[PDB]
Amino acid sequence: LDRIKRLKERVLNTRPEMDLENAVLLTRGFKESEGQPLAIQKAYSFRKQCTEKTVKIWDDELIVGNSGSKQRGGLLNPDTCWSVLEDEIDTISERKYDPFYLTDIDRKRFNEEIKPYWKGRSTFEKWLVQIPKETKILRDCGVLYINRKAVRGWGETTAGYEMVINEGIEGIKRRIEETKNNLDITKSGHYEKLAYLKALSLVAEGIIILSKRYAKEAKRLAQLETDSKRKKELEIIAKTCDRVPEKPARTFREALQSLYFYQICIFMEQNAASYNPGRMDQYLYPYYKSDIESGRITKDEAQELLDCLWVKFSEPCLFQDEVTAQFSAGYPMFQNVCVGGIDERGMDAVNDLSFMILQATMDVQLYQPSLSVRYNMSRNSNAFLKKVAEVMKLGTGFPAFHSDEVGIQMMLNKGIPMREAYNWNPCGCVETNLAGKQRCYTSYADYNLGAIVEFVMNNGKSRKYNTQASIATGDPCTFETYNEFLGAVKNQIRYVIRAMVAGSHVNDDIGFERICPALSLSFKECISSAKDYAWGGAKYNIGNGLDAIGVADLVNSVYAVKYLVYDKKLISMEKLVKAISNDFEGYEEIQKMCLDVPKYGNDDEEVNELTADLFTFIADLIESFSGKFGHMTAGILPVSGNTPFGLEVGALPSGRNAFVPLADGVSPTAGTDIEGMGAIIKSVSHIPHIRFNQGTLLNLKLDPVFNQNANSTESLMAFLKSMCSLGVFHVQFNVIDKEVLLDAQKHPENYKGLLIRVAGYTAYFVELGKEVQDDIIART
Ligand SMILES: CN1C[C@@H](O)C[C@H]1C(=O)O
Repeated sequence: LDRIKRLKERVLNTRPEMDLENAVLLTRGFKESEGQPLAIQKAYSFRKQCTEKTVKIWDDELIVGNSGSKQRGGLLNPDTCWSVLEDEIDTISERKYDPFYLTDIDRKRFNEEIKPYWKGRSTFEKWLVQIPKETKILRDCGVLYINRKAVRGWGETTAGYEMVINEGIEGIKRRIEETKNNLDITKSGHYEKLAYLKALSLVAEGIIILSKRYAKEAKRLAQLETDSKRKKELEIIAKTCDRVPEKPARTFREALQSLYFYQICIFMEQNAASYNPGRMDQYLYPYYKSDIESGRITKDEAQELLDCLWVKFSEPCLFQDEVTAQFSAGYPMFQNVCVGGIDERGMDAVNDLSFMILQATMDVQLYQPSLSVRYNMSRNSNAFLKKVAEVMKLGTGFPAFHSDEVGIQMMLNKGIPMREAYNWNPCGCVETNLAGKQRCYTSYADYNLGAIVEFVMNNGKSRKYNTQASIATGDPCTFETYNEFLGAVKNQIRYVIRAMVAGSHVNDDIGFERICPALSLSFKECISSAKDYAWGGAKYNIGNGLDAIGVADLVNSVYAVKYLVYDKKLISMEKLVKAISNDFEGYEEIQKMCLDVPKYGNDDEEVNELTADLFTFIADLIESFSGKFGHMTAGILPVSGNTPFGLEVGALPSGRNAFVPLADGVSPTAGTDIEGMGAIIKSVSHIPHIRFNQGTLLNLKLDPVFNQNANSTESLMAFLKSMCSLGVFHVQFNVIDKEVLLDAQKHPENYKGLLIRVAGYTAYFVELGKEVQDDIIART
């Protein structure tokens, strides 16, 4: 009860503004270490950053740090995406989606030493000039969205946090000296491996530096402190910050500062989405246990710490251009923390600490510990399960729920063995990865299945921009049979993904040379290889993944043609084309028999079957292709692109008006699930989950009049078990009066800190663009 430090309303009354500080340090680091090998002049100016960076502790903190200079700041990395800002230099402040304030004077810095150095030298700039011909058109004609991962650094991986807590930069330096001593600059390949290893030495040094300046500030705050209490907490914030990364953790306090200290450095250098701290309930437990039975911490002192950490997680803002924001509104960092599941010996893995990590989200209720669960029905206690469901019906959006039994073989289906794959941890939205051991763009680019449907009915040409976007599959009125049809729908899938594999292959080669680290500092192999995450170095290198969006709309559109055209012969294609071309202006009798046909989600065998055929094909299709890091992977997750992808697709044989959102993930189109919620699951069980080893996403919008009877809890639980027992991968819930959302678009102000599940993550309703707000509204 007495943890009344919600005095971190500081974070809600804060405004997003660019933070071009670090961008200036980096500029200076580069200029003085020119001629160095790029990993050395990157890592030498990282030390510069944390040596000459703001250092600030805010008025009530027990855990400290911040990747920038401001709270809710937008971090520019000019080495990767400088020109994003030079473009929107005088709009970004007032843009509709995800805006940032660019102060009067930060903008002097930008075109005075940031812009005149970096002009023509960035990752993103190389991507704009090299994206392949066919890929580039499809991107333009609205068919897929590749530019996101050329502005946002690596991300989408859970780093080697457990080592930094357990060895500290002290013990990692030994690993560095071990493999440096085994090399010989006389010997063929060794200079590159020795030179990189130096960069790993600067960055270890830079973290050290930073963490001690932090304690230093905490002594300064002490020796001016009136409050007996808040003085004696400052002194322990220094006693910690002095040990923390340099040496191994020894207390609960000292683990959480190890962790988050490292967390912000990795986000310092690149700013990517989805740096997931991972199985936090598993490697912190030994510290929690021994501190309980010693007095150094009491359970309530624990959950205070956590609730602070959770407010620090809610602190930064993911930086993106004008448009990628539309495709992922809400500043989301996607920092996945997960509890529960299975042990290295196959036994339940859930301790007191799994519940208190669920607990701190019921308490703080900010958006940025992306909570998650690995529920192992045959291992995790019903007691665990209850606490999960109680969380959910806070309408919080949290936590996303994964069926542990599915997530394991997804990781086996990736080539990892059960000896290490039990540790899989949700990553970002719903992706999979593995702590310290997997490089992998778990979601390189999205592809618009709505556009495709619109392509086969239009024989390649784009309705809206009137160009020959895709290949010419022939016009739809010479398909004698249904298979002639399906044939052309596959051919159209095949043309798009090719282009994506080109683009992936191109940006792999850009990330290679030019986008190095010291995140890699926490991958054991990267150290003994003398080889970076970007280059190889990771234990298991996995091909990039390609997320599809428009599931509901493929199935419904294709089956609508099998029904009405090829064996119920009610409409000739001739006329269908006419109907959708015109948005059903005159033709609004057709739009009717379409939304009469079985829909994906009500669970009609004829549909579930086609749903299986298509996507086993889409899987075989991708695993065909290989880059330098293994064969490609796929998933189904939209983030928020289902809405703006919707705006480029015409009307479709599914009964969908033109320019509406596309479906979201593997959920149905809004207004087609007139059967149950238990038949929502069953229609989606036929999606082959373990073939899409990078994740699957389900959205469901519960009405809040449910938390009433004293079984809503007992009954939500049992439904979670249906999901798992059917072999479905993931489900997550909203629990909200429409009444509230509707008012909040009216008066955005008296609804601060109100949450919603968008897809994979959680945003503040008021801070999203109106389009996506409707999309979320219209869900049943
Ligand atoms: C679609 N991506 C998957 C999530 O990890 C990251 C998201 C994004 O960066 O926008």
